[PDB]
Amino acid sequence: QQPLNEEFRPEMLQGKKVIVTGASKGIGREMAYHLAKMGAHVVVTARSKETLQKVVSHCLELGAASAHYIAGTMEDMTFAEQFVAQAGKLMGGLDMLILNHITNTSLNLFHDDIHHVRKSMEVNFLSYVVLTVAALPMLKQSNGSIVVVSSLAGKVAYPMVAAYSASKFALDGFFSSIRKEYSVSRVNVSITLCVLGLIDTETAMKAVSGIVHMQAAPKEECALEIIKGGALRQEEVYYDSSLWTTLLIRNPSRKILEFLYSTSY
Amino acid sequence: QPLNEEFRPEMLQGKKVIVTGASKGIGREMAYHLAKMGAHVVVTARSKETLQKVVSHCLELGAASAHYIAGTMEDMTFAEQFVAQAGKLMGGLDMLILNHITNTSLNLFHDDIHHVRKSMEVNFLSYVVLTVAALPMLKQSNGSIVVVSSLAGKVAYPMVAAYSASKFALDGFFSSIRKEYSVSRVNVSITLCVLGLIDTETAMKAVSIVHMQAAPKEECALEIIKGGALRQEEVYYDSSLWTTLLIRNPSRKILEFLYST
Ligand SMILES: NC(=O)c1ccc[n+]([C@@H]2O[C@H](COP(=O)([O-])OP(=O)(O)OC[C@H]3O[C@@H](n4cnc5c(N)ncnc54)[C@H](OP(=O)(O)O)[C@@H]3O)[C@@H](O)[C@H]2O)c1
Ligand SMILES: NC(=O)c1ccc[n+]([C@@H]2O[C@H](COP(=O)([O-])OP(=O)(O)OC[C@H]3O[C@@H](n4cnc5c(N)ncnc54)[C@H](OP(=O)(O)O)[C@@H]3O)[C@@H](O)[C@H]2O)c1
Ligand SMILES: C[C@@H]1CN(CC2(C(N)=O)CC2)CCN1S(=O)(=O)c1ccc([C@](C)(O)C(F)(F)F)cc1
Ligand SMILES: C[C@@H]1CN(CC2(C(N)=O)CC2)CCN1S(=O)(=O)c1ccc([C@](C)(O)C(F)(F)F)cc1
Repeated sequence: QQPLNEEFRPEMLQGKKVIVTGASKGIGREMAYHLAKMGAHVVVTARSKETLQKVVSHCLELGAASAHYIAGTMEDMTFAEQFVAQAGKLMGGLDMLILNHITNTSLNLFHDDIHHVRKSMEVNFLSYVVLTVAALPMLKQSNGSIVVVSSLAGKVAYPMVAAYSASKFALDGFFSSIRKEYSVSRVNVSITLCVLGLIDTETAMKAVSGIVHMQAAPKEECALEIIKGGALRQEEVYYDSSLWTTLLIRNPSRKILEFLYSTSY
Repeated sequence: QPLNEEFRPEMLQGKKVIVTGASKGIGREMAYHLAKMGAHVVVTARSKETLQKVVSHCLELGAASAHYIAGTMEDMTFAEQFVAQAGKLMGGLDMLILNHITNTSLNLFHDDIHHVRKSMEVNFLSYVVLTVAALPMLKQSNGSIVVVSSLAGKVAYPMVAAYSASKFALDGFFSSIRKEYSVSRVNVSITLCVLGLIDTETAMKAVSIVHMQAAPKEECALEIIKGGALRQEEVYYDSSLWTTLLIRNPSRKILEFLYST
């Protein structure tokens, strides 16, 4: 996967057609906003019809070539599959598929909550694969891009986020594998996996409350960096408050081994 | 907290051990090694016929006891009840070896979604259900959980998308609760094993699409048991020394240490 060899410019997204999931609040909403500003066509999804509307309202006043919302729950794969189809039609195609939604989760020890483990895998991982399968044909059409939003909990181990973390790891294994598959079948669709540290979204802040005192990067800048990375067709993006974090969490060896086994066969 | 000493067979003598996916390949070799050590063993798989053969040989090898319960790990009710049944039979549980995986061959992903869901149910979810079910007994014995994984469960390759997803899931979930146990002072060890190619009949058929050296299943099984007995966090086992040394990711353990204090 060849990343683009040039600085990012806002106009790279002008007239592009972008789906953003989990776009009712937090990072997703900010991403939708940023795309508005850049004159993108946008389709946002989430369960809350009401919050979804307010988002769309603002995306239009910000200069969005066109903005729609479609409400529904990614718990339901039939919905997920139909959503992409409806969004495809609402826009006349697709250039970027931003997968951002996660199931409601908070900080607990794993007290055998098997149900929350399964829901996490359905919502946080399985629906992404479904959404992807649905979007590929269109993405092949426009030589487009997939952006998978993930976390530090999706690269290293933390306590209190076992199911969540299981799901984010799943995304890495799966999407990094298909990235190789696309390379060798030469499909020109790029996959960008985003690894995020603490972000000051409402949900996160309430969840870590008093349980851990640590700096949180701004959601606005965070959302912009997810887009840029997706736009320059980078394989991975890293965003945290600390540079210590964002430089250290990258795994240099794994990338070397992978390449070393590609030349071998 | 592992054990600074070397491993000896007698660390297993009379230990009550479950082994899943033990009707063939590495799973079968583990039951075999355990039996040689005088452990109490309960094995499982779908096929009762072959399970019957494993059990018979375990008794031949010196197994303290050797029984089988057949079912499908696609069924989480079975998984749950399997653990309870096995523990009641043996009188408790020392070591849960989780080894089974849904049937897998080498394919490009092809909207193949049913295979992704099943791989996650069988390769991953069922491990969480068996762990939940075994945990009370393991606490009683200060026992250990051994999770079998793969290179593809640590790095990325083509042809094993669903498979990797599930193995990556295993590392994320289990490493996370290992830290949870660490801070709740629950002394049950968790051992993740990272295996490269092993000459298991089933693996040799899925590839042989690619030629590469394969480590012996019999040895692989022992290394997996060793690491569990010793309560090591991770076990690495490939034929090539370059892999078993390069697949390691030291920065990650450094980071996890620095973000815990
Ligand atoms: N914030 C952080 O500190 C942080 C850190 C690391 C990684 N990340 C990653 O960044 C992404 C967004 O995080 P965030 O903090 O911005 O999240 P958030 O504020 O809690 O927003 C989550 C979004 O997902 C939607 N959603 C929840 N359940 C859904 C369901 N069942 N079906 C469809 N949509 C659903 C929500 O809308 P509805 O309620 O209307 O459904 C909401 O728009 C996540 O992937 C997360 O892993 C965030
Ligand atoms: N061999 C390798 O090169 C290699 C490499 C890396 C990692 N590994 C890992 O090592 C472990 C064992 O590998 P292996 O090659 O020895 O496996 P294997 O020979 O193919 O045997 C797999 C076992 O799982 C059972 N099984 C299949 N479907 C099941 C289901 N739905 N429910 C319960 N049991 C089921 C099989 O018996 P039934 O069909 O009768 O149920 C069999 O006993 C796996 O976790 C694998 O990921 C192996
Ligand atoms: C540093 C942060 C926060 N950690 C909190 C932590 C620690 N550090 O020890 C575990 C006490 C969890 C790891 N990362 S994270 O991947 O970015 C991350 C941030 C937020 C969230 C969620 C979903 O909002 C939350 F779980 F909180 F509900 C999940 C992951
Ligand atoms: C070196 C091997 C085989 N690789 C084959 C590979 C390469 N090397 O490029 C990808 C073409 C995949 C990665 N590892 S592995 O993790 O140990 C591993 C071995 C066997 C299996 C299975 C389940 O039997 C199989 F997928 F084959 F059905 C899965 C993983």
